[PDB]
Amino acid sequence: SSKRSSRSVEDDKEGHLVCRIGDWLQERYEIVGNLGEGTFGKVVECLDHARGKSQVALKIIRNVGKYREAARLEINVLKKIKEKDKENKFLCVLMSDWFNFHGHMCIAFELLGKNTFEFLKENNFQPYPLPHVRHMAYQLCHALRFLHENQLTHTDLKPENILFVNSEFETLYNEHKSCEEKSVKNTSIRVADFGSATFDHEHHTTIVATRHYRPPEVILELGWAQPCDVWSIGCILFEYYRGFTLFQTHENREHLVMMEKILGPIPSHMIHRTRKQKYFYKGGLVWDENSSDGRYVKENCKPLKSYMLQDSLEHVQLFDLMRRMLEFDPAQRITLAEALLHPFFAGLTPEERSF
Ligand SMILES: CC(C)(C)c1ccc(C(=O)Nc2cn3cc(-c4cn[nH]c4)ccc3n2)cn1
Repeated sequence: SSKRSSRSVEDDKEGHLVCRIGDWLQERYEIVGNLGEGTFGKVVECLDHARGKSQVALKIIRNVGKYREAARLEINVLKKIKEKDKENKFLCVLMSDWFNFHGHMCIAFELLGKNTFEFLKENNFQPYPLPHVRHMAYQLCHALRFLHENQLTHTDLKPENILFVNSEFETLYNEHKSCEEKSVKNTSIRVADFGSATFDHEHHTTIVATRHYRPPEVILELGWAQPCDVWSIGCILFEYYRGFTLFQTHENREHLVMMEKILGPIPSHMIHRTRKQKYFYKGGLVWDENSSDGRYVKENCKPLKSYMLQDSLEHVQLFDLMRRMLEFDPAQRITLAEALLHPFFAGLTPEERSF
């Protein structure tokens, strides 16, 4: 029952709210499922009884100062998004509620489906069809162009943070002894997890983004802003298109070498300005071509265009846009306002353009 459950409360020794499916918060939210967990706290599915038993994802943050403070910044970002998107058309998760529950910052969102990584994984890493890549690309450019116009940078764009509104799939094939081939029915997406998002005027965390989606200006500690997100989007599109990461690495020097092999030479001014001088000698990346890693990189990391699966116009257009997103110099990198005008998006329907 709502009133009794909501007042009966304790934490565990790590500052997690002790709760289970069936518990209530705010005499309003009934926990009905688990959605995920991290060092931050937990995400639970709730029914929102004050809004017709509608389904929400509720983030319950640990009772630890560092996480509480971080969550307040996240709420500030979500408030701005909500203030600026009155028609719910810019595709960034809209926070439906937030509150402090006995020290636990709680943030409610309308419930979405599987994220784009999980869907890819459940499709045995077989890639999204080009029209799906195109529609998702358009939506990402649209969403982040909006964020960028509001002096915000997401900083942690990755397939895990892009969620389908509805992840129901169709089966294309299911042959004996092979994985089922699946396609999502509706490619409408939302950008989630504003827990790292930063306003222009705020302290900028130095090392942002998840490895694979991290731009060279971040690795080289040259300062970052909105172009960071554009690089991440380019990496995401490649991964949607091929099903594997563009930069499968876990170390800076190797990562930079991969960038050079795939994209061309790093601009000398970026090398001249980086405090990460140890990665370079006489202006060039330190790299042994003949080592085990040298061989993996030489055999696996080829010029970007080599990864095209077809030679037709729409594929060429995708790769042109991707290369513009993957410009080394963040000052030269395409902006999302410009990306939305790219000819790759001529291939959309007057339907895929409705948000
Ligand atoms: C039925 C099945 C296909 C198994 C299913 C249903 C729901 C989910 C799910 O996980 N839904 C889900 C997670 N969410 C996280 C946020 C969020 C925003 N910022 N941070 C975190 C917002 C909405 C949101 N919805 C996954 N699978």
